[PDB]
Amino acid sequence: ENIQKLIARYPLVEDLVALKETTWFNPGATSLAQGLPYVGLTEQDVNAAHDRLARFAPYLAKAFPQTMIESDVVAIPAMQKRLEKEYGQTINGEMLLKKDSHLAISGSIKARGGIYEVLTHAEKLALEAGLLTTDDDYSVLLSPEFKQFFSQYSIAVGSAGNLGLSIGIMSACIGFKVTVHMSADARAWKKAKLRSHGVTVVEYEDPNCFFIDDENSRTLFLGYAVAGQRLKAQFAQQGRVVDASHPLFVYLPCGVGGGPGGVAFGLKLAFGDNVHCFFAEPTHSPCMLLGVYTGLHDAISVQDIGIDNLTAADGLAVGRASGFVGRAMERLLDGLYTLDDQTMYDMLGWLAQEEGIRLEPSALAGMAGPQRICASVAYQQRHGFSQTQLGNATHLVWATGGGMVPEDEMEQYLAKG
Ligand code: NA
Repeated sequence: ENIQKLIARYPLVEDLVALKETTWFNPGATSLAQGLPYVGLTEQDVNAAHDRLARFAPYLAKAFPQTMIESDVVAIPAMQKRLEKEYGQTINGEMLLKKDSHLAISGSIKARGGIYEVLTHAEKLALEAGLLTTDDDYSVLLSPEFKQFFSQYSIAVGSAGNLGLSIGIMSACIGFKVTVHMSADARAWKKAKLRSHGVTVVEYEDPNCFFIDDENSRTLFLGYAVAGQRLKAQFAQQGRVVDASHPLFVYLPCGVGGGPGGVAFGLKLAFGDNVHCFFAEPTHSPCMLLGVYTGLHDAISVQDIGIDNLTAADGLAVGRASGFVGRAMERLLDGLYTLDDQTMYDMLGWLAQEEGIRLEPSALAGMAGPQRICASVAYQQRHGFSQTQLGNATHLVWATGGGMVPEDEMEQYLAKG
């Protein structure tokens, strides 16, 4: 029992070990200009990513008719009032739902990171082999010659969820030999989804092979960051203002960190210091909260302090942070908070009731954020927020999965609240 030593210098570590619903507002959070140099990336890197996906748009158009891999944004005012009732706290401003749960390919946030990793790797090779240029129409990549080119290479991932689902599906559509290693206890539908695209799912109980790696890959991060500029266009189309007078609070589910980090960077680049991002994690897997708060990042894990890392949020069940995401983005995060499985399960049902939207438990992490921001007068005083500014604010909950989850599984999720 050497975890008691850390609990001395870091008071909040007591609540995390006790599985207490914690809400930590970052005192060392700052403007874009001051946060930027730590990120390791720049706007141009995102501009490249935007124009990468612009080049693959003709390819993806034909490949998956369901397609730009982008989700709608919708106001969820009935859900707002329901949260106000159940938990008490008033929610000032409009609440919006980002439905990355309904993205093409993998019905999840990974559709941004996963696909982009695959496409960028596939592009790189094609350019290096002298079979393609950046001025070519990327529909060429569907040809039998290019399928044969890609079959020469291979991709591999260890994931029982949306990472292996996204990489798996996209890698196969390109032409790669794809292999997703998985536990046999994983749900059969995901194995079936993968194998219908020609993926080799290996079940348990090399210079040619590219491994994904969510802990370090900047490519994934930059792929997520493409969401920022797209959201700005949606907001412009809907006559929605993001300003000092109209602040934008964003609530992002967090697993290892890549997803919400990349999105938060891209949003920061898009909307400046009037965007205010937050990470949401399960009480049983608070790795990014634990890593940022202590400053130990990837050095410390949730298992070390005695937390089991077991939770209904399968996508968020990550015991150790990415590390670089913590050091890179911490300054651009206004706060981090936890919520227990029952809170996710209950909100998941109320969202279905009030809005007719069905998500997986992990997606409901951001939903708790709004009332926790509105409750804290410490946070509002710390960031110089007036009461009128709060009233004209936009609270954007970021849903990260649900669209492809079959009925049987969704019926399982709904029977808990
Ligand atoms: Na986590």
